[PDB]
Amino acid sequence: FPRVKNWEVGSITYDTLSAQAQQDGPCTPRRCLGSLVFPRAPEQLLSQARDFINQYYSSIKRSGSQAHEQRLQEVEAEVAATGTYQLRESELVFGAKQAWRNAPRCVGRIQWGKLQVFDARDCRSAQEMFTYICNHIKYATNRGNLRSAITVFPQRCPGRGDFRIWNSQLVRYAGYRQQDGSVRGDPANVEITELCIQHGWTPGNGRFDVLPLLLQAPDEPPELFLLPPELVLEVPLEHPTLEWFAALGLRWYALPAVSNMLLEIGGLEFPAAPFSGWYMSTEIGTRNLCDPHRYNILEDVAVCMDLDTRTTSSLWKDKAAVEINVAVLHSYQLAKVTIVDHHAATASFMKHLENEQKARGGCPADWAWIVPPISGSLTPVFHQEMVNYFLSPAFRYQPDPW
Amino acid sequence: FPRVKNWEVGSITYDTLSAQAQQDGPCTPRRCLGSLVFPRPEQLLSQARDFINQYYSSIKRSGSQAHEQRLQEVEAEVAATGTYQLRESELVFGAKQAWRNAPRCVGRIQWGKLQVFDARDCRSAQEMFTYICNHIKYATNRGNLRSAITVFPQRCPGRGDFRIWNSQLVRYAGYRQQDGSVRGDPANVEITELCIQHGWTPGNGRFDVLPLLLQAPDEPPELFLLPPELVLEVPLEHPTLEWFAALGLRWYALPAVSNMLLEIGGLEFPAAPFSGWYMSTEIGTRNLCDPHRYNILEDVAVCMDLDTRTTSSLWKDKAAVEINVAVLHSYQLAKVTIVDHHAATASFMKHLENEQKARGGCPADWAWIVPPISGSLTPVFHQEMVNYFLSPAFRYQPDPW
Ligand code: HEM
Ligand code: HEM
Ligand SMILES: Cc1cc(N)nc(CCCN2CCN(C)CC2)c1
Ligand SMILES: Cc1cc(N)nc(CCCN2CCN(C)CC2)c1
Ligand SMILES: C[C@H](O)[C@H](O)[C@H]1CNc2nc(N)[nH]c(=O)c2N1
Ligand SMILES: C[C@H](O)[C@H](O)[C@H]1CNc2nc(N)[nH]c(=O)c2N1
Ligand SMILES: [Cl-]
Ligand SMILES: [Cl-]
Ligand SMILES: [Gd]
Ligand SMILES: [Gd]
Ligand SMILES: [Zn+2]
Repeated sequence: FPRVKNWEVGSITYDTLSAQAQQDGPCTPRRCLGSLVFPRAPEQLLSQARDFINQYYSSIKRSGSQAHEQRLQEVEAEVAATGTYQLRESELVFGAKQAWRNAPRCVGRIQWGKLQVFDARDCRSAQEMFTYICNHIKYATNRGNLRSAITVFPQRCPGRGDFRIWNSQLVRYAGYRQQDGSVRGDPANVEITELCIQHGWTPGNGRFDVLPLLLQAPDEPPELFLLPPELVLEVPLEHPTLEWFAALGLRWYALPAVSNMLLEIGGLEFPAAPFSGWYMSTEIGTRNLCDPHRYNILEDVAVCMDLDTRTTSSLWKDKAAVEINVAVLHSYQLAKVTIVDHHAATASFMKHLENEQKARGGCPADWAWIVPPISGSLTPVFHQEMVNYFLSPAFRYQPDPW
Repeated sequence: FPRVKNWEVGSITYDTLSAQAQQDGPCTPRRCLGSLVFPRPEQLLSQARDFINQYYSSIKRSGSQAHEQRLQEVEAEVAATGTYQLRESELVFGAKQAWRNAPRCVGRIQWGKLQVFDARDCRSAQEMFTYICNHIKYATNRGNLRSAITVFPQRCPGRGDFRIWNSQLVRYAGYRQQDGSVRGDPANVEITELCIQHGWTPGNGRFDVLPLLLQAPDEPPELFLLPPELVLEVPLEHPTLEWFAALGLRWYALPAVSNMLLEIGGLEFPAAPFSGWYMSTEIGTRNLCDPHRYNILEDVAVCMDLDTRTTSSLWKDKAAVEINVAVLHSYQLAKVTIVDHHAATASFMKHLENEQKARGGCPADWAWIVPPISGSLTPVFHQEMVNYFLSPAFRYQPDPW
């Protein structure tokens, strides 16, 4: 079992939980590929099902009881009879929480037990799908006191196509290829913008235009649905002492809601199961606004700050990024929208690792995604060695449906 | 062949060089251990043969006379003596390759410019000290630093090793108290009490340069006191925060690692110090601000009158940036070579491109190439990397006590 050191304190633990990792990752003893963003039959369905059922019955202090073996035989009979099986409602709640608990690139997992699970497995159409989604956004936003939630749409099954949300998040800003070479709005979203237009959306031409939703019912082309503006809570960005910062016209939205990942529970697959929490400020301040391939505002802010941008050693990039993050935090706090800074988030992740060490003997964590993109070694996770592996239930990436 | 993408630009390459990985890393399909710092008879000919072909292809002299010739003498030298000796040029070439192959080094754009001091006829701790002193004075060069490595004799059976007990050639002391805690550098508490054990009269300050403990084969170590005028140091001030000078902070000019083992063509040099110049985050961010190092972050923030009562004021981030500003400013004012993390990472991206065309890839350790402040503001953050182990190499090694 791997030995893990914390270099700030001197602590040493052993991740015995990793030895239970079932699915494989991209590394070998030849070469480590940890830094890559996207690394990647009835009896095999059965073995995954059996394991998750074991997991659930372990969690309810009923391992090896009547009910436990009853459910095991029940599932196999249903796989033999139908090729698949159905989760009970409590099993679904537990599986959705474990999937979050198990996600190695999430720093906010101290919250994994507090998750509101909406069961939309009866969903019938794209129109019902949209109504479920609007209710999700409304509950999670909660006027700025954000609540963690996931809505689970019907599972993959033989004979019918998948439900899919084509959008990568429920809230995204348009990216319009410009007259010259530039992009207006969010360059990360040029493709989905083009698909929405191709599917009859009338584009805008601002930098923060909220995209419509493309929703796919089984064996249907996607359908366009506009989000009511009063559903999408946004935060204008201002800076507590740089009064010109407001004149940049920057905004960001309250709700981070990932909508293109696949939820896996006991071999069953839910290709449509959007989940949401609340932001950590560096995702907005550092990545979304300062990435050269995103809004790329860093130089314009530094010039406005009167910094000397002709030489790297003045650290003008670092200084302007810090104030952009201050602005994000101040603005969300002013608007009373939940937000966590990278210092508080990494410190609560440290409690999560200690909680998880006692509970399960380890915790899967992807160091490069856990450590914030600014001020890395100022946070305690920097000095924590970590073991990255795949547990199930899980949220996995999947191909775009176009 | 691993697909490698740059997410800033969208470019793709393939790492065909990863195929040659001699030693195996710590990762398995089951789990990744990339974030761990240190992981937990005639087959000398295989590694020697392979290194010789490496030398001769590099000089465009594969499959010719001198190449054929040199393959035989290494064959006969081992047959007679059980080991072999490197030609001076090969020792040079193998030292530059080990640097070139170091996955955690972001300064490798410089790998071709390395001064190799051959101390292989060393015979006592006294000779060591004079070698190490020539190196230090040459590498320091009055603040215009020059990369350098001194190579002491190769290990051989039945006889002890040459070992430098200090982790670097310049280290500040770390002193315990009537209450346990540390004055000076906490990273050096162990060697500090080793030096005191072997007779060094300890100082009282937070920046006392330690004495050297040099160890010739089969004789216990011997204290050596560096000439104070040979240890170039930079007092730390800030361009606009006039009180910063008063904090009394300093750092030394020469980063010179003296505890790693150099392996070339199957030969092992447990004592082979190498030196370059600092990247400024090493001093300003890790050495001065790590909680287990000098841990000065709150003291600077108090002096800047920052709100240390809430983490969301980002007072830690602001104080850290100014500490790095003070490091860069002080080193440049003193005309001592230093490079900031933006310049350094941008040169590394050029290194990657050079290495792609020349060797088909480059072993890089993402967690160590990305700087410890402002990570995603540098281009290496957005570059996928592949980590693997090529020879010649620098490796870590046990402590000689
Ligand atoms: C409640 C507060 C939460 C915080 C502060 C938080 C924070 C984060 C951050 C900073 C990342 C890295 C994302 C990036 O850099 O792009 C991440 C990734 C992730 N989070 Fe969390 N998260 C929260 C809630 C949730 C919830 C409720 C779920 C699922 C039920 C979840 C599942 C995931 C997954 C699957 C990823 C990796 C997906 C990806 O971005 O590639 N998170 N989280
Ligand atoms: C010339 C300017 C150089 C710069 C700016 C530089 C910079 C760095 C930095 C920032 C690290 C990260 C280590 C840490 O964060 O603790 C590193 C590691 C390393 N460097 Fe370089 N370096 C230089 C020259 C050299 C030379 C000349 C050699 C050997 C001949 C070398 C060999 C290594 C090795 C083996 C490591 C990883 C092992 C370790 O120290 O932990 N470097 N370097
Ligand atoms: C639920 C949740 C909360 C949070 N605070 N953050 C996230 C991640 C945002 C998605 N990321 C965007 C960039 N990248 C393409 C990977 C996907 C999710
Ligand atoms: C040659 C060189 C140049 C440079 N600029 N930096 C270094 C790294 C200094 C040692 N570090 C900190 C201690 N750590 C255990 C080993 C790595 C080396
Ligand atoms: C190439 C590199 O792995 C990539 O840019 C990663 C690095 N770490 C990250 N970490 C987080 N949290 N989010 C990211 O998007 C990334 N991107
Ligand atoms: C735990 C973690 O792997 C460890 O602190 C590493 C991370 N990255 C690093 N990167 C550099 N350059 N130097 C270091 O000492 C470390 N430490
Ligand atoms: Cl986002
Ligand atoms: Cl150092
Ligand atoms: Gd102002
Ligand atoms: Gd004052
Ligand atoms: Zn790995």
